[PDB]
Amino acid sequence: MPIASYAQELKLALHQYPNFPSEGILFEDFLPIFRNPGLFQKLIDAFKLHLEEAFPEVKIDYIVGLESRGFLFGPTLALALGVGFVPVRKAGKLPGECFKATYLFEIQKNAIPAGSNVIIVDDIIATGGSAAAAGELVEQLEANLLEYNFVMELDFLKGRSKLNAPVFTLLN
Amino acid sequence: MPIASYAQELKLALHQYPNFPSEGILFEDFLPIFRNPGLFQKLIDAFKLHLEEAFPEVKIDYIVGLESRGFLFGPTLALALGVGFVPVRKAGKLPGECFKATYEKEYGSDLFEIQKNAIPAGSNVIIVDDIIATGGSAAAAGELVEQLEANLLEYNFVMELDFLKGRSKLNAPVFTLLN
Ligand SMILES: O=P(O)(O)OC[C@@H]1N[C@@H](COP(=O)(O)O)[C@@H](O)[C@H]1O
Ligand SMILES: O=P(O)(O)OC[C@@H]1N[C@@H](COP(=O)(O)O)[C@@H](O)[C@H]1O
Ligand SMILES: Nc1ncnc2[nH]cnc12
Repeated sequence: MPIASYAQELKLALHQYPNFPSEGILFEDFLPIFRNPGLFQKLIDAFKLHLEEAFPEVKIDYIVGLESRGFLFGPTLALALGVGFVPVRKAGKLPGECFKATYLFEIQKNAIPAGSNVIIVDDIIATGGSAAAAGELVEQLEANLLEYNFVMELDFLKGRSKLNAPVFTLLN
Repeated sequence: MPIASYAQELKLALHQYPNFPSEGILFEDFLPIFRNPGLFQKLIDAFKLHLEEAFPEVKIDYIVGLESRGFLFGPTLALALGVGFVPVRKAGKLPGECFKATYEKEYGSDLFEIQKNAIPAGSNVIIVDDIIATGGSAAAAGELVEQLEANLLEYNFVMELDFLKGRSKLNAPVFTLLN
């Protein structure tokens, strides 16, 4: 499968950092994928192929990416798909009238029309709180949340239980 | 020229927000470019064309993008060029051994970082960010590229606040797409 082979090669590119940011935490650094345009293209194509597989006759209108590491691939995935990108940002970073969701995250009220089909993207799901907030913001837009797309998922934290929409994680 | 037509259309897409984040500050919101894949592609192509024009027989090895709004287009520009992307992040966000460069905001001397292993010495680099204001953040990124022993070919900005004279803090040449 094209997705599995790319998922394996991207897994190998990850760099493990014991005890960062603090004692006990194992940091999965996906940044090495972005320094190699071959690997980066594979990550984008992997997500693209999955969305083509999951949603063959459903038009995606936007990728919604979470600040800050979702910004590293979300916009690029959006452009690969030929769709818009919209950020979900931390509190007080977006100008103009915003909707708010507590975790505080925000989205711009004018960014996405009602009835738009949306995919939320982020590097990793841990507790799920940030992703859940993004979902609340998509809901306040009256937009449709087709799926959450993550690069990594910390299964032991049970982040997906806080979420309503279906979840895809590329590297399990 | 293609650059200019795209620059005009991207200028029109910007949304002005008076008195954000505080009184007196005029916020230039470039986020409307990213909601429209046509506009987004034009921004990427504009930068691509400019780098092809400025550096026709010089291989760019990396785009270095500043956190957080440089992340919105830097990686995508990197992939369009067929080159690596490396982030410059705020203090304590990058794992592993990092180089450090100081910058000041208003009531604070905060800190940027880059990963020591990210870029080899002698790599040719373009630093990218949404906007240059005081120039402090861009200057810090330059100090990090220098600690890498990498070559800073150019700074590339979407917008520039000319009245702040941010350019004067920088050593390498500067390109701003929307003047
Ligand atoms: O799943 P939760 O809400 O616990 O965390 C989500 C992650 N938090 C970010 C990293 O944490 P931060 O650097 O913002 O403190 C990741 O990029 C993901 O968005
Ligand atoms: O030119 P300076 O150093 O004054 O500012 C650079 C800008 N500051 C960021 C926004 O500032 P922040 O939202 O972190 O307060 C922009 O994306 C640019 O990087
Ligand atoms: N006027 C401004 N608009 C957008 N971003 C900024 N960063 C610093 N000053 C800014």
